[PDB]
Amino acid sequence: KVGFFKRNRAALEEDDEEGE
Repeated sequence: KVGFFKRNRAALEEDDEEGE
């Protein structure tokens, strides 16, 4: 559960898809 939260910080939440 709540894995996405970690999969994000995996690269420093580099997935700033929404942070764009």
